[PDB]
Amino acid sequence: GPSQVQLVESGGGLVQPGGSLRLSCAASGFPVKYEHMYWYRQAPGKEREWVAAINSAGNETHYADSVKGRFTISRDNAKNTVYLQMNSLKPEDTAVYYCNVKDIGWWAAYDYWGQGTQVTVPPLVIWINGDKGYNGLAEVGKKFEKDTGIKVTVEHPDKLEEKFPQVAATGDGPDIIFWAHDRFGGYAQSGLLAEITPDKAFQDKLYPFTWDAVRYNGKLIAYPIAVEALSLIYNKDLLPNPPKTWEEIPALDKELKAKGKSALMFNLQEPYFTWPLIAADGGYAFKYENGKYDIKDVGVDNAGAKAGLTFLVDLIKNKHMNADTDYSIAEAAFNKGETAMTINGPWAWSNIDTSKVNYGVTVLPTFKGQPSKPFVGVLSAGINAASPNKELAKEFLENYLLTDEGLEAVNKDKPLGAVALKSYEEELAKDPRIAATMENAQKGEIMPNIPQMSAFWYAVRTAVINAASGRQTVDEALKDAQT
Amino acid sequence: GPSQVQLVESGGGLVQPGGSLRLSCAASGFPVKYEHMYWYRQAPGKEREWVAAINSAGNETHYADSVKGRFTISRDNAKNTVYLQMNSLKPEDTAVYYCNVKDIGWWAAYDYWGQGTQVTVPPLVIWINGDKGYNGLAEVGKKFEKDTGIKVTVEHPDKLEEKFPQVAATGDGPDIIFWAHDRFGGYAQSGLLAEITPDKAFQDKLYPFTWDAVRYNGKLIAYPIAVEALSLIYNKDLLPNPPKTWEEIPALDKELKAKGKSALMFNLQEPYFTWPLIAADGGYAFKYENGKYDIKDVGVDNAGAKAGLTFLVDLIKNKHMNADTDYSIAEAAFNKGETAMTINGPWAWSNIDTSKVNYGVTVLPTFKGQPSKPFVGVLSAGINAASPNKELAKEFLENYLLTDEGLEAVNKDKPLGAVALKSYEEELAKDPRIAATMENAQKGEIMPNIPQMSAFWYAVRTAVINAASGRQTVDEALKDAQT
Ligand SMILES: OC[C@H]1O[C@H](O[C@H]2[C@H](O)[C@@H](O)[C@@H](O)O[C@@H]2CO)[C@H](O)[C@@H](O)[C@@H]1O
Ligand SMILES: OC[C@H]1O[C@H](O[C@H]2[C@H](O)[C@@H](O)[C@@H](O)O[C@@H]2CO)[C@H](O)[C@@H](O)[C@@H]1O
Ligand SMILES: [Mg+2]
Ligand SMILES: [Mg+2]
Repeated sequence: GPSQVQLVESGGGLVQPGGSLRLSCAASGFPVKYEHMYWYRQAPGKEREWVAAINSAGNETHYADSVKGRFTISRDNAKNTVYLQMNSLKPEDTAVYYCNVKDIGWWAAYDYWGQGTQVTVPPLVIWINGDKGYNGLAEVGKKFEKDTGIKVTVEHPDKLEEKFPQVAATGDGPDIIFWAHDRFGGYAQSGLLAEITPDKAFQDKLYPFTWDAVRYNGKLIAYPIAVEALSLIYNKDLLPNPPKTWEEIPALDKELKAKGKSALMFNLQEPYFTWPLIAADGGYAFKYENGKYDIKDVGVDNAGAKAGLTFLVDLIKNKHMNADTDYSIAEAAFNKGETAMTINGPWAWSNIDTSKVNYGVTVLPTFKGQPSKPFVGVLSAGINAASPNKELAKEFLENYLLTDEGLEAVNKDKPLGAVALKSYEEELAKDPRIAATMENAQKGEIMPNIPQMSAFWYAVRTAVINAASGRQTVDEALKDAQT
Repeated sequence: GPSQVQLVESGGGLVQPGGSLRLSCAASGFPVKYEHMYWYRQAPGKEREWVAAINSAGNETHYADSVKGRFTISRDNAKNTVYLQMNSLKPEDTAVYYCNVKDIGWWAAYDYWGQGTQVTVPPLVIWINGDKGYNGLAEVGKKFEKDTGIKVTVEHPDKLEEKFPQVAATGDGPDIIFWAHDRFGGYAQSGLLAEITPDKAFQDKLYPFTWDAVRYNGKLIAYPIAVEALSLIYNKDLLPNPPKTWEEIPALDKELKAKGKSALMFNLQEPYFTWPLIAADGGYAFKYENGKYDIKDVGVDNAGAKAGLTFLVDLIKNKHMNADTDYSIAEAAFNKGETAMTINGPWAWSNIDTSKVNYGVTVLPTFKGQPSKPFVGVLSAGINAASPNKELAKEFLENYLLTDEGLEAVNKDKPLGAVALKSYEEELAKDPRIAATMENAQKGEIMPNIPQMSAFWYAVRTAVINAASGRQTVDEALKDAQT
């Protein structure tokens, strides 16, 4: 008869780090009984590598060093099948796995290969916002991989705070998600977060109020990382002495535009940046009392909020600001020295350093004699409830990220603010920019983490963007936002 | 002694649709020998559901209807362990799986549960650009799920054509990636794409040149979906008769700005939109001859390219266009009736329909008497080489998407252009907007798919954005792009 030598691998698939998979290879068309059988693998961009071998009976068995102690080759001669039991799998093991036999066929001179079966071991996946130190965090991930053999990927999706609930809710998503604490209550209500289990010794390493920020329904639902608040950033050359009041800003802008510059530019598309002026004279989100936020008591349509917004809109009407300015426009204008001031958090300092602008960081201006009240975020890391990697995620967050070395590597990328880890926060307290962050933070308020926060931010955003644009008056906009 | 009843699940993890996983439950602290043992599961946002049960010896066995025929419960009384062999798994099976025993403990009156082990079966994942019909494609996915039981998710990441090579190269990524054919050559060079295996009967269903667009190194590396080319879109009310030449556009814009409008706005941030004017008088990417693209022969610094770019820059200098206009600015301006014309492809028609603008779609204007030459894209779908779901992806693309019903559902979301499927393209040929798409397409050129395309687009983008901005002259910009 003809040569119908055939090898058919099966059993490949998807598996998490630390998991197990059993491959099989069905052999036909030749006296398999008498042949040594081999497993190989090939990944894209790597050369093919031998993995294991087994003799005819099954009693002699050999392994590559890269899989020794983790894989076991076996065979069943009743079925002419050879098996590769793979344990303690790692991202590095991703590959097409092939079966192979040697020196058979006509004249005993030919080797045969199966078509291959795919094995895919995804990395530990982290999502963090694009304005944070994701390259420094990937360096933390490289150390984790060095120690554990498990690859870590950091991604920064656009709109990640809305994408996580939709894909975690399709049973998928990253293993670890970073965001300010305000969104996490909604994720926990939906059951998309694992409860985290730091012991008491580990809890003592971080400031208690940050733990409070990531407490929901009496449960710790994420690891607090760092405390963020907006600050007034200014060009010490353009403006040696920055103004103390929002009321000074128009005349400063006139003096500056006479010289081809402007006073102030910051992001007007996200209400996080316009909130400190809205809250300053009385605006608030949800009134907190008797240990609960009262969700029927929303302070977005009172006279203080309207006074702050009307002031902002007036700045726009007088062409001191432009309704279309967003994060990138304001950053580019400040770091090129075109505007004397901007409003931002610690993550922005990095880029200013590269800009060579001699800048200072200081207290937000007052409005009607009241401090601006920025909403204070606690950058936090939750473990996806659907993650098949929760123990690895815990090890990463506790023993790699939340260390002096881990936070330093992130902070050297984009500054974190007042880090929750006491030991490193003492080291960083000496920074005048962090001192001004903490001053603005204490004049503000911690964001709530209740599930209504999302809707709240959606309303204020609308109301700001409409009022700045003219589509609605300030009273109309805030009334629509109260609903 | 005390009650130390304990149930410990293990064995959960990540597994692809169609795959298998074996759970185990170690029982201690009670005479397991004599107890019925049960498996349950709970997903977030769903109530807990019973799954299976087994009697004391192991000979009597029962299953929920939702898992009947796919799961097998077993037990080993030497180890006081009960097992759940799960086969033909599906996204719907994602859950925390629990072991349970009933009516034991003191007074035989208590039930005990293990802590649970997570099982995660990800959907089939599709990536497609945000300007395409991803909601219509998700409807195709809903039909697929109805028929197969396998959930489909469509995501539209920002910058997906750059993200796919980085994460497919970390051994991860979506199962199916949509993009114009020009990027796929680079993906295939890197070995990130599966070879696809449509039979001849299926190949005959699509126009041969689209197959040619997704051929690399003699291999079919993706499924062609639809043929895209830019067209001139105009407001029939503002401009009953649109201009035939780029040279007419300044005087039209003066007539229009006297009335508070403008002639033309389109995306100036992506060279795809400025290319047809640059190529028109002679600009080209790579010269093709003797069956190969000559990568040492780049036509980006010749006099035709410079004449097209200088014309564009002149439009900007005379304040007929603004260097900062991108996709969203131009779309909003056209669909609000603020500008008489824009330049775009079939995906944009949907939004104009909602805008109630009475628009027409027609031939791009001529430059120095030559047709504008748009680069013609073939929207294509590749299968990730690392996907553990390649057979499902094939079934989806061939038997769901590439049908009259599948393309119709996508096309009703955002029009596809001239679809590669002959049967549906005959139905759609009657459309005057598709006729003008095909006219502009035949006056243009098919994009190459060689791996250098990426670098090519990176250079032209730079050169356009610099020249429009003033940072560089046109000659300087094109010279930098030739390198
Ligand atoms: O603008 C509403 C928005 O504000 C906050 O987001 C901040 C974030 O906390 C900072 O870390 C920084 O990344 O900028 C964001 C604003 O662009 C809330 O945390 C977020 O939930 C809310 O949507
Ligand atoms: O701008 C360079 C860019 O152009 C093409 O991308 C098009 C795409 O083909 C269309 O389908 C539509 O989505 O718009 C894109 C331009 O924004 C190339 O296909 C792409 O490789 C290239 O980077
Ligand atoms: Mg996923
Ligand atoms: Mg993934």
